[PDB]
Formats: sequence, C-alpha cells, structure tokens
Amino acid sequence: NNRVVKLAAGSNTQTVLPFTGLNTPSGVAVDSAGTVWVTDHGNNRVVKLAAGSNTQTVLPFTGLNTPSGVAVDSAGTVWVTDHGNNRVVKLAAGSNTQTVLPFTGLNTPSGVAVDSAGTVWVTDHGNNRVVKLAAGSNTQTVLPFTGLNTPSGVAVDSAGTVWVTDHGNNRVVKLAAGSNTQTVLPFTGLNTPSGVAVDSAGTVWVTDHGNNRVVKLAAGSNTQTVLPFTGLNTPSGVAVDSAGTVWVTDH
Ligand SMILES: [Br-]
Ligand SMILES: [Br-]
Ligand SMILES: [Br-]
Ligand SMILES: [Br-]
Ligand SMILES: [Br-]
Ligand SMILES: [Br-]
Ligand SMILES: [Br-]
Repeated sequence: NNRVVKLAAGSNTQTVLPFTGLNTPSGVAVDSAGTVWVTDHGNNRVVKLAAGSNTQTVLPFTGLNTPSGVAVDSAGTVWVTDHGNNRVVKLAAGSNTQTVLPFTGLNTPSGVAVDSAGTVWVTDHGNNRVVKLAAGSNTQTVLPFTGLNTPSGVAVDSAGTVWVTDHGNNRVVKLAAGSNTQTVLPFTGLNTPSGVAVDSAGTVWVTDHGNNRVVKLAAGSNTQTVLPFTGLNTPSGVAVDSAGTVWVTDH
C-alpha cells in the first residue's frame, strides 16, 4: 500500500505517516528521538521524517538498487543494505559521502543491524547466512545459525542476541553471541516473514508478510498476538522504540 503506519502501545488506532511518493517501501528504522528512516525500495532511495515534520527528506545516497534493510545508531549514522548491488553502504550525519563497508561475498543481502560497539550484522539472504563485521578489525565471520533458507530480517538487542526471520522456513530464530544454540521462537502459522524488531524489554515483533499481519510475542509470554493495524498488505519491515510504539512499512 506504499505507506508507513504506526501504532502507539495499547492503541487500536493507527496513524499513517506523511511520507510521499513511496514505491514498495521495505526497511524501516527509528531512534529514541522519534525520527523514522525508510528504504523506499522501488525508488532506489532512503527517506527520513523528523518527528513533528510533515515533509520527508531524502538521504544523499547514490547508486542504490532495490535497497532493503536500514539501520541507525545513536550518533545518527545510517546503514542501508543495497540489495541489488550486493553491498552495505553508510552515511554519517551531515555527510555527502557514502561509505561501502568491507563485507565480501554478499548475495542479495536483506537486513542490517548495528550495536553501540559499531559491530554490523547483515542477513546474506542469497547465501542462507548471517554475517558479522567486527568493528575496527573488519574481520568477517559467519554466525553459526543452521538450516536457514533465504533469511531476511535481522535485529540485535542490547544483550547482543541476534534475531532473524528465516523467511524461507516460515520461522523466527535467535542466537546469543558465541553460542551454538539457536532458539525457534513460538510464533505460529507464519508465511514468508520479512522483518523483526526487538525492544529493551525483550518483546519481539515480526512482519508476517504473507499473511498481511504483524505478530508479537510480549516479553514473558508464549502467546502470539496480532497488532490491530487496519488494511495492511504484505508488510515488509518493522521498528519499535522504547515504549512499544511500532512502525510498519505497508509495502
Ligand atoms: Br512540513
Ligand atoms: Br543535512
Ligand atoms: Br567513514
Ligand atoms: Br558480538
Ligand atoms: Br524448526
Ligand atoms: Br497486540
Ligand atoms: Br518484503
């Protein structure tokens, strides 16, 4: 539906954000200030809406092709998976020069996530794996997930646990750092899930793209719920801030 919708925690009444001219928006990311970044996938661009503004800005990336995931940090740096060019690119706040990260061997990468250390994780969707780029050293490693099939979304929480939507297997998996135990989350009945978001409380939200719905596992619960969005079609991406406001790209 070429729009971005949000729901405040406990609300039944979504808001449509005043983005304009979106074409198949995919990734979304938010910071604590309420700023929203969206990969406008069909237009090969990344757009941004500052809180209280009604007019988006376009980040000065160049040469993107079918960009997918987007991530941001507290310094205001923005990373975008340039899915069509098998690369990840970033822009620092206030800068006109984009930087191609030293990942190697990516194929149709999907999601991107970062932590406060500057570590970057990418779902290397076409290679059925998640790759981590260590800050400073730029060492690449492959996380020991197993059995992934076209993974798409990725998120990392403050404890450093990696969540992935295992899109081709209709499931969501998580893996703590250093670990060789992956946990399948008790979501049920998913179809080509596409985005995942996690808050500090440990709640997890997933865009269940094939079922036109956003599902949630509240922290300490084993019962999934469906957020009361209205009119969603193939939601792609999801982001949450501290408080449980949820933004979704209604791709
Ligand atoms: Br305005
Ligand atoms: Br600027
Ligand atoms: Br740089
Ligand atoms: Br790590
Ligand atoms: Br399984
Ligand atoms: Br809910
Ligand atoms: Br999607």
